[PDB]
Amino acid sequence: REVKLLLLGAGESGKSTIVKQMKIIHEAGYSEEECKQYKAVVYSNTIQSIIAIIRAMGRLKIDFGDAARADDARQLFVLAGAAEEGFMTAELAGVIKRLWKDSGVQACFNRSREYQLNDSAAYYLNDLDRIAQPNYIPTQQDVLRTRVKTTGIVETHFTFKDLHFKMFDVGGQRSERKKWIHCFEGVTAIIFCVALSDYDLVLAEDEEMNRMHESMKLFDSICNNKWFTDTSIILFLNKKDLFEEKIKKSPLTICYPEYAGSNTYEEAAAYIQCQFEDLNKRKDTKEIYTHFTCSTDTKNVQFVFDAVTDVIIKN
Ligand SMILES: Nc1nc2c(ncn2[C@@H]2O[C@H](COP(=O)(O)OP(=O)(O)OP(O)(O)=S)[C@@H](O)[C@H]2O)c(=O)[nH]1
Ligand SMILES: [Mg+2]
Repeated sequence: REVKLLLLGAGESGKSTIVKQMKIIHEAGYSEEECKQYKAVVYSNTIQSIIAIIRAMGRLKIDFGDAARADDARQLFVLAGAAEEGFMTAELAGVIKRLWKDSGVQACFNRSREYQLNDSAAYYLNDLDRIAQPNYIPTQQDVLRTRVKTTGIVETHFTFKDLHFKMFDVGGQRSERKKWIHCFEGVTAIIFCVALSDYDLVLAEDEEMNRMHESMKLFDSICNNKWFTDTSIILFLNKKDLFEEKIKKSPLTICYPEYAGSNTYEEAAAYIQCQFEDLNKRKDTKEIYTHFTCSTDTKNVQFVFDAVTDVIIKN
């Protein structure tokens, strides 16, 4: 049969990454020609990230560790143009490498909640040696890690357990929220994504607004929307990996001042689950099927999607 899945959630919550996983898990994964297409995206994400860290150092008044980096930073901008076209010269690679290793660069990297930085920055920057290689071809994980804002409506098709899925993805930034209603017809289930690690961040499109509060407002409106009464609500509390590392050092009280639990994964995670599940105004009549995920982890997504499928089949 025909199963219509709609991916919803604020910006950078992991929706497009789940879409990519369906291809890796239910199809062949990305072909060589397809991976080479993402080469420019990986290079562009890497360059953007190091530049965002360097922009930040000036704004925050953080000095380089070794004075010599000033020359590397200057050379960065000179050579950056190539990376956008899909080229990574040894010279530019070396420049980014030394900058990334610098103590002040790292100090600023560790204050990223104070500015805007891609989640994949470290992933690409720590793997710079591999991605800068001659004839580099993006791996499945590199593809999964890429970031490109979704404007418009993306539709994907795949067969799974005898069902023909038609998955829809739309942009979550505020400018894109208006396009959501175009997707509202015949939805079998909604997979609402939430970036767990967004609790200490603020909106790219607004400094005054905490990203998790924004996500709760969206969920509240989607979960309780009459149009969606007979649609299954599946909640993916995503980026559980980043959340696991982040909860150790950044207080959850930044997001929920009344949080009284410890700075540990299990306690904090269940607290957030309840915060969202409690927005359901009809607990007795409507169920929310919550799952903790790491969208970039194929094994995790596979087992979770498999469980999600059976729930769609049964209920
Ligand atoms: N480490 C980590 N990063 C993740 C996870 N799921 C998604 N990402 C990353 O976060 C970035 C944003 O995810 P993406 O899938 O683009 O979000 P989106 O909801 O589609 O964002 P938009 O199109 O509305 S602006 C990407 O670099 C992607 O790799 C996860 O669980 N762990
Ligand atoms: Mg997207």
